[PDB]
Amino acid sequence: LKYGIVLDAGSSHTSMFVYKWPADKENDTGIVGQHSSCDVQGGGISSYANDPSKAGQSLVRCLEQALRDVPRDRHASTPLYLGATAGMRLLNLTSPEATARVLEAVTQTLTQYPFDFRGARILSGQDEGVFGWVTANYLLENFIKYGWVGRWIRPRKGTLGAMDLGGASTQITFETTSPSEDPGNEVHLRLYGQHYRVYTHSFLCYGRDQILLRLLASALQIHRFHPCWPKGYSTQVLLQEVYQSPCTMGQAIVSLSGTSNATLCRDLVSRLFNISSCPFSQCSFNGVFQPPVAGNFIAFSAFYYTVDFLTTVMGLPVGTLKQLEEATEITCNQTWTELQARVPGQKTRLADYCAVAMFIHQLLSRGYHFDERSFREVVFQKKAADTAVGWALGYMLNLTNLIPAD
Ligand SMILES: Cc1cccc(Nc2cc(S(=O)(=O)O)c(N)c3c2C(=O)c2ccccc2C3=O)c1
Ligand SMILES: Cc1cccc(Nc2cc(S(=O)(=O)O)c(N)c3c2C(=O)c2ccccc2C3=O)c1
Repeated sequence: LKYGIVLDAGSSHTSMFVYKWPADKENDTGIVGQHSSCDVQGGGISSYANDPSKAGQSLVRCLEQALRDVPRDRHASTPLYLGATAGMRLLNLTSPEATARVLEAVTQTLTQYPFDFRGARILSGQDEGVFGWVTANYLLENFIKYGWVGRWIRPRKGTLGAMDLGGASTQITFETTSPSEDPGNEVHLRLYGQHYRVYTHSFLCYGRDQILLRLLASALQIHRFHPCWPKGYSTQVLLQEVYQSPCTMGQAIVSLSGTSNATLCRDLVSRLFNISSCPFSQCSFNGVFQPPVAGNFIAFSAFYYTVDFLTTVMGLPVGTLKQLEEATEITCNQTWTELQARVPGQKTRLADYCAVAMFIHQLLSRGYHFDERSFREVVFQKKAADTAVGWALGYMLNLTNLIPAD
């Protein structure tokens, strides 16, 4: 066996994945798998914008684990990559000098481990979307030519669309037969001798944590209470946090209480999605071109954990867009004490499930224009073939050249 390590440096958390695969048949689809993982304590690497040495340091404990997870005599030969995403893209736009110091610091730390360190890079929004789509379809074996002599399956095996909700952006990516009307959104992949025409778009500032900060700025402007927070919940909002984000530009402490108002929560949320103009033949939102969604989809990262809160803790079905919608209202309408009565556990972000759940439902119906028919093909899943679904694997597979173009 051979191994490979990806550090996924997301906006509010760094994650380490160690993959494993047989040396003797490494170019087969679905072959590479997750061997182990590690979660870094504390915030994402961009959080150390003002103390960049701490960013390299935050990675030590997990690096120590990778030394135990990867057998000694293969350290030398095992590639190590760090890919950073929207938090670092944001930090790049507000402070490119701090961004480069952060990446130098992490580079510092990584290059002294005995792995074949190949670089710390910021993924574009296209890469992020595209690599999650690769990951899903690789692990679920959709690049296989199905059938046998001469009863081949016709047409080609359909692929899975991917929706990825991270902390500072969200991505949608799917195979499409519609003409491209924007080349920024056009993707062409060559995988195992096949051509895949793919749409992808990353919405910056539309990740779960940035959505919550924008909701908090608008709740403060319009209401001076938070309709998405539960009645009997209140906190000290630090205006520094709210208004320092590049995502709220265009909006020190204030007490703020929840009111469990689903309709007004839905009003705040729906304001995130500008649908008033479209210079293309069709749009998702904010004037962005998007062809009609089609095929099966997998929705992962924070889509999964929020839906699992609804189905598990709230005990509600989310099989249809409408059950999804009713699940969000019922959650938003709970008081703080009603939430606690369901014995949900020590969830530090319990007050925000309603907002995130409402954001997801708006994003899918008002933003991406799923309806009942097309949402029937969405599954909420975080793992496939015991591997975390995200952009990490497809990234490593592309840098390591494990997928043949032919
Ligand atoms: C790396 C890893 C592996 C297994 C579980 C987790 N926990 C999580 C990992 C992610 S991740 O950023 O998509 O990885 C994530 N987005 C979440 C979690 C969570 O555990 C989680 C728990 C409760 C509410 C929301 C989340 C959540 O959004 C993280
Ligand atoms: C609702 C909401 C809003 C903003 C961020 C989160 N993220 C989280 C919320 C919880 S919670 O304590 O169960 O509330 C939580 N346990 C986690 C997360 C996470 O985001 C997370 C990310 C990566 C690894 C682990 C976690 C995680 O354990 C959840």
